[PDB]
Amino acid sequence: QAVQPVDFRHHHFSDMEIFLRRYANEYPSITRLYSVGKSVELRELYVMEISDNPGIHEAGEPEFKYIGNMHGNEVVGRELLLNLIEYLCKNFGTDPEVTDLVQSTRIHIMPSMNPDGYEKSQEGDRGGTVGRNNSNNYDLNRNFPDQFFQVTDPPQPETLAVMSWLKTYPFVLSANLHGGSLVVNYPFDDDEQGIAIYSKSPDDAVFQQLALSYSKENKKMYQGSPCKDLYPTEYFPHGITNGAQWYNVPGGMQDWNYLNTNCFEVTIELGCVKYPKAEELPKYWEQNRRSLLQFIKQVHRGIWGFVLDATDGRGILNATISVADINHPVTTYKDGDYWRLLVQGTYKVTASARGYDPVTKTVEVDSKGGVQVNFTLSRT
Amino acid sequence: QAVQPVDFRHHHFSDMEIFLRRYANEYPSITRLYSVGKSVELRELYVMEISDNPGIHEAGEPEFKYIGNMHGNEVVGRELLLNLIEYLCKNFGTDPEVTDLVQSTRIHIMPSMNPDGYEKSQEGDRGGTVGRNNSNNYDLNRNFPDQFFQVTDPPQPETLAVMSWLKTYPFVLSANLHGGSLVVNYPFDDDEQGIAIYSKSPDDAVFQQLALSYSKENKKMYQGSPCKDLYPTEYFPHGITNGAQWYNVPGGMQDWNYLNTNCFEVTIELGCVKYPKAEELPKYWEQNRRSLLQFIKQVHRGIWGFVLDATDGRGILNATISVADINHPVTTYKDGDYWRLLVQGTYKVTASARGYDPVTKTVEVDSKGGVQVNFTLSRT
Amino acid sequence: QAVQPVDFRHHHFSDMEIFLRRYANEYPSITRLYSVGKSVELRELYVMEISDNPGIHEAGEPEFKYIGNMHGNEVVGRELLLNLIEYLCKNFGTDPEVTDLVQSTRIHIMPSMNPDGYEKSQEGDRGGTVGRNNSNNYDLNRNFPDQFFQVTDPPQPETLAVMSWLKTYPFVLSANLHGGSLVVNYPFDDDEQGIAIYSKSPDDAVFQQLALSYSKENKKMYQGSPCKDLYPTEYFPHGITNGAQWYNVPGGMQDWNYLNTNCFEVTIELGCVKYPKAEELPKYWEQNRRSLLQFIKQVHRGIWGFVLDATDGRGILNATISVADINHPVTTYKDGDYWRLLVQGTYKVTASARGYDPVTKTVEVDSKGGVQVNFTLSRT
Ligand SMILES: *[C@@H]1O[C@H](CO)[C@@H](O[C@@H]2O[C@H](CO)[C@@H](O[C@@H]3O[C@H](CO)[C@@H](O)[C@H](O)[C@@H]3O)[C@H](O)[C@H]2NC(C)=O)[C@H](O)[C@H]1NC(C)=O
Ligand SMILES: *[C@@H]1O[C@H](CO)[C@@H](O[C@@H]2O[C@H](CO)[C@@H](O[C@@H]3O[C@H](CO)[C@@H](O)[C@H](O)[C@@H]3O)[C@H](O)[C@H]2NC(C)=O)[C@H](O)[C@H]1NC(C)=O
Ligand SMILES: *[C@@H]1O[C@H](CO)[C@@H](O[C@@H]2O[C@H](CO)[C@@H](O[C@@H]3O[C@H](CO)[C@@H](O)[C@H](O)[C@@H]3O)[C@H](O)[C@H]2NC(C)=O)[C@H](O)[C@H]1NC(C)=O
Ligand SMILES: *[C@H]1O[C@H](CO)[C@@H](O[C@@H]2O[C@H](CO)[C@@H](O[C@H]3O[C@H](CO)[C@@H](O)[C@H](O)[C@@H]3O)[C@H](O)[C@H]2NC(C)=O)[C@H](O)[C@H]1NC(C)=O
Ligand SMILES: *[C@H]1O[C@H](CO)[C@@H](O[C@@H]2O[C@H](CO)[C@@H](O[C@H]3O[C@H](CO)[C@@H](O)[C@H](O)[C@@H]3O)[C@H](O)[C@H]2NC(C)=O)[C@H](O)[C@H]1NC(C)=O
Ligand SMILES: *[C@H]1O[C@H](CO)[C@@H](O[C@@H]2O[C@H](CO)[C@@H](O[C@H]3O[C@H](CO)[C@@H](O)[C@H](O)[C@@H]3O)[C@H](O)[C@H]2NC(C)=O)[C@H](O)[C@H]1NC(C)=O
Ligand SMILES: *[C@@H]1O[C@H](CO)[C@@H](O[C@@H]2O[C@H](CO)[C@@H](O)[C@H](O)[C@H]2NC(C)=O)[C@H](O)[C@H]1NC(C)=O
Ligand SMILES: *[C@@H]1O[C@H](CO)[C@@H](O[C@@H]2O[C@H](CO)[C@@H](O)[C@H](O)[C@H]2NC(C)=O)[C@H](O)[C@H]1NC(C)=O
Ligand SMILES: *[C@@H]1O[C@H](CO)[C@@H](O[C@@H]2O[C@H](CO)[C@@H](O)[C@H](O)[C@H]2NC(C)=O)[C@H](O)[C@H]1NC(C)=O
Ligand SMILES: [Zn+2]
Ligand SMILES: [Zn+2]
Ligand SMILES: [Zn+2]
Repeated sequence: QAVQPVDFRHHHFSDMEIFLRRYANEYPSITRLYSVGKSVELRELYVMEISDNPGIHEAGEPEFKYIGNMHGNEVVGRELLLNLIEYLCKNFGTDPEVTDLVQSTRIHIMPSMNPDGYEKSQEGDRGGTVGRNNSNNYDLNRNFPDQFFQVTDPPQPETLAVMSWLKTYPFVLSANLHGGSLVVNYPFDDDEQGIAIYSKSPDDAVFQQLALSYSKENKKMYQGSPCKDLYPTEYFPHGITNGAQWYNVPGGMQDWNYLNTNCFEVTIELGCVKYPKAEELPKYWEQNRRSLLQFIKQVHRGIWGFVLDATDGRGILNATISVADINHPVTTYKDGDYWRLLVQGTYKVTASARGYDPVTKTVEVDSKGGVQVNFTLSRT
Repeated sequence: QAVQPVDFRHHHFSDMEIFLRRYANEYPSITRLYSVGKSVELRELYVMEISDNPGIHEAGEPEFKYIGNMHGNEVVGRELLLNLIEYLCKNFGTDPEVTDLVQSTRIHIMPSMNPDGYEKSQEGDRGGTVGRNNSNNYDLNRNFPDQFFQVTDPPQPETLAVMSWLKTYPFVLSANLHGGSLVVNYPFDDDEQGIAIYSKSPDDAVFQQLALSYSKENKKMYQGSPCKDLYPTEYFPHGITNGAQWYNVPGGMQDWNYLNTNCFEVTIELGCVKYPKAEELPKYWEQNRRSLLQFIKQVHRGIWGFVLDATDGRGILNATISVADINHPVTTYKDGDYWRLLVQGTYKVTASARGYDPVTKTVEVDSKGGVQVNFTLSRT
Repeated sequence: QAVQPVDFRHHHFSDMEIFLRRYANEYPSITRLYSVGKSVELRELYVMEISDNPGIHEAGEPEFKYIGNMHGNEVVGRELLLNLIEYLCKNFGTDPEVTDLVQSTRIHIMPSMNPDGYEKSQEGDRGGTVGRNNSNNYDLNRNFPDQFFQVTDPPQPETLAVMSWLKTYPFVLSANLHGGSLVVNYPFDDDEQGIAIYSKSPDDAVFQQLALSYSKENKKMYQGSPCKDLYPTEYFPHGITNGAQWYNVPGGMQDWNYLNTNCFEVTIELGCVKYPKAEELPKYWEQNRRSLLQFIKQVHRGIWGFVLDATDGRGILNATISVADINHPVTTYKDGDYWRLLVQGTYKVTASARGYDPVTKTVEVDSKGGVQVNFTLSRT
């Protein structure tokens, strides 16, 4: 019933700009196209906001983001996100699922974090590196401040642009896309020793759930074998892998998110062939569409609510939501709204807050959707 | 009574940008300035929307567009459209005619489709070609997919940008401007044989009416003699000419419009001197002002209405409006609104529609304005 | 109580763009970021509008503007204005003063009028000139049409961009920032003889008041000695100086404002060290914060009101407000609103107007705020 995309082709900057603007103009009521800075070579770092209320963060509405093409020659991501912009804009109103999604979530899509790199890439490139780095030749996914290793590559404009952006909005869930393998990689990406060993995050459980939500839907990925004849040593049970255990990555964007914002991000490898021929494109969409969809929905699971100031009766800003035995607290936005991803199980959440008295409620998250929980705090 | 323009000078990109932004800022309630892509040399392809409801297509409100400077060295167009942006913004509210126009129509003006070309042009150039082509040196008016000849020049960014744009909005009437002659040229621009012979379009009659509406108002053009001492072989009865009969043009933007959208476009040659000296500029405006005005009004003539779904009671999207013996159907927008240009005479319109049962009403279009006609269709 | 800035560092274009966009996005309800053109090297000439009604000029709401970094290597301004954008956005709502300001005034901030120049500058530069001029090497502050000397340097894009901008909005008060000295310089900047002599403007009194409002608050400036060991010949009583008397400046932007718009502009020299090391930055903010604040408030002092057409009962556009014995009339905006800066004293204002009969009321401006005065004019 829902309308599938049709524009299945590699989109160079010029056309991606065109494509993007066409949708920004054709559905002005659902979209908001903006830039977040400029690549070294001055190419806009475009993002397509898709909400039934473009431009504004409404209270209790979770903010989600997808990022693709961080590595210039890893193209599948870029195209899939365009396919998505289309699919979403086209089915909004007509299709129940899409309409529901665009209404309940504020989706932000950036098809290419490294557009300069893309332009220097070669179609057909399977495992190469030409165009991977940015214009100054640094790995944008080694360019972020790492928690263990101390990054040395100078901060690149695409990096800075994006860091700022991650601070600008209350991003809850996110996924940045790649190519070179088929698996959804989760935190941590590295370890104190800098070796390929499992490096567990406080939120290990949730992450496994998140990664699986996507991999479960991409059939060949779920199988665990990315490409038996190329990289025959790779085997990922159910298509997900802790980053560090696969191989140590210091300076990545994935862990930065987690460690410096409330956002929880996963790295998705869409296939061993980095830059496949344009003909394969539609197949990549058919294989990831349900995945991309199912993944976004996860932004709703867990717990959410507001931290209301008992005397005003209104939201407190930057209150802290702490959970049972998970050492990764979460903060609240301007309307005191908060979102905390968790797995089915019973927890003990505590709303902390400067100048207020902490409250602790026992909450019960189950298999399905998210539970709403409000914390009213008195002063001192 | 109405206020005439004053900024009579050649505007290079920098200043055209400035000029444009000044009006976008001074009259934010009537204007919306946007880009549609970037020239090869990264210059924005600006468009100025002028509606009393900038940014939105309201149902039953016809969408109109003027495009100029496709050929870099053909400057008169560029300037006239700027003069127009001014004239419109300045008289809105004060002047009855302008106010009426901006309210009833959603006008889109693009002063330069080929800004790179412009910059390489020489003032005073009368028949030359320096700056005509785009930055990669292709004739943007030979760059479109032709119905007879099969175009070979690679698609240029300015072309692609514009094609996309023609798809983005429900353009009803349009006119792209030129220099090198004095006549309004209409479809078709070429023929199966690729020779200078009359090549009739299904809408030949309407086109002649449209072309005349403009030429009738430009005195010297209406006379039929563009410039007796330069190109003395040219004689256009009443200042209009079928394109192909004047000379075969394959790949033009004019015919593309017609054949791929609902938009009906005419090519207007504003004078034999492509790049006249800035001093002549005001005279060109005085001679075309009434023309530019009268032409836009044509967007209202003929027939228009909605294709309402009988069970919902609301507009059907992409229904087809077919006319008596004219083989060039028209589609409806998102609110099921449609606009069909026709000449005074009696027709038999049929609203076709997938999943619905066709209706056929006999309509009567007369000398003056347009007739409103709604088609309510039942399902199956 | 109010929140101070934290981002204390030199911001190159890339980061300034990022910084700016972050605030445009984080506080969309209070801000509106736009460009006014592009530097020679195509860098946007950004401006941050900060009003509780971004994008619209509401009637009777005074329009204010701050401009910095006209001279590439004079950096303090650029940074302070960024600090300000922050400070304002961050305290709006929380802080009473800021909230009041953003509500009553439409503030426009341009951190860098000469971004190309900036990029070619050297941190630590104290009195040098590298990066002062624009990309084509002209002094943007000698590039404006002068009232005495006749400017020869070709008009630069940054100049043109800004001139247009000064025409686009009803700017009432303004201040462009500099480095190389510590004093607030006021009109006129030059004289018929082109020498360093006092060149008095019709509004001399008001200007002295305006300049002092700022200098009084910057302690070391108020002292009158900019930097005793560098430029030991400089002594400015109370930190303000008539421009021309300090030294003849023909072609400046400061006097242009006055002479071609209603805007009254002052030139502020923030310190002898043009490009100090990033470490000093916070100190510069601590020393100018109250100044920048107090200065903006001056936009409210004097007299203001509307020129209502007696028969319509609505505002007349471009009426003239003439004062007692001050030869510098003022015009009204679209809602017939006007703002006239004056000093405590008694005046005799006359509302002139084409097609109407002049009225003259005796008004009394005092020490504190501004007085509202409306002029209803009959026709003829
Ligand atoms: C893409 O950019 C990345 C940087 O973000 C480049 O990776 C860097 O490559 C250099 C060159 O080998 C590495 O430095 C070398 O390290 C060895 C081992 O310690 C040392 O012996 C050498 O003297 C030199 O310092 C650097 O570690 C590495 N950085 C990262 C984060 O991997 C990469 O080369 C670029 N890719 C291409 C194709 O140019
Ligand atoms: C501006 O760009 C247009 C292309 O859009 C250029 O026109 C093209 O010019 C070439 C050169 O003559 C033509 O190709 C030649 O055709 C002849 C005749 O068949 C053939 O014998 C030659 O071997 C060659 O292929 C081409 O047909 C023509 N295309 C069009 C659409 O007219 C034009 O040259 C450019 N103008 C300038 C001043 O550079
Ligand atoms: C920055 O740009 C300004 C122009 O806006 C440059 O100032 C100009 O410098 C030239 C060179 O000396 C001056 O012209 C000379 O004037 C003398 C004296 O009359 C004459 O004898 C020479 O033949 C020559 O014409 C010009 O007056 C001056 N303009 C202004 C407004 O000061 C300046 O040089 C540039 N700065 C740097 C570091 O390049
Ligand atoms: C916990 O705190 C939340 C913060 O307000 C609160 O949200 C508020 O919920 C109420 C009731 O659902 C909404 O009521 C508004 O809309 C209804 C109509 O739908 C009107 O009848 C009301 O007068 C009112 O306008 C609020 O819109 C919503 N937010 C605010 C700011 O009021 C949660 O509902 C609270 N409860 C729980 C269990 O979490
Ligand atoms: C054919 O179908 C058109 C599609 O609706 C229809 O347009 C609608 O016309 C009605 C009546 O003119 C308008 O009525 C609205 O505004 C009036 C006040 O001006 C109110 O009293 C009504 O309650 C209503 O809100 C509609 O705005 C207009 N469009 C829609 C969506 O209703 C044509 O009028 C129809 N008739 C013909 C002869 O073509
Ligand atoms: C001189 O002329 C000014 C131009 O109108 C005038 O401004 C108008 O002032 C009135 C009264 O303060 C305002 O009244 C509006 O708002 C109140 C509620 O706050 C309503 O009760 C009224 O019905 C009305 O909607 C106007 O908003 C304001 N502007 C306009 C266009 O009406 C000055 O007040 C006049 N008087 C003086 C002494 O200058
Ligand atoms: C939000 O909350 C934090 C703490 O709840 C506020 O104070 C510090 O913020 C930093 C942010 O990096 C934390 O690392 C510290 O733990 C917090 N406490 C102290 C003593 O510094 C912070 O000011 C608030 N704002 C932001 C943006 O975090
Ligand atoms: C709108 O209508 C057309 C036909 O009414 C829909 O289907 C085809 O659209 C193409 C468009 O190029 C036409 O050439 C065909 O004649 C139509 N029929 C068939 C069997 O293909 C079309 O899907 C609708 N949407 C658009 C954008 O045209
Ligand atoms: C606004 O008012 C002026 C005069 O009140 C109008 O007419 C002339 O405007 C110029 C503007 O440069 C003044 O120098 C003249 O003194 C005015 N009078 C004459 C006889 O020219 C002007 O048209 C109006 N509009 C603007 C933009 O100024
Ligand atoms: Zn990768
Ligand atoms: Zn032409
Ligand atoms: Zn200076």
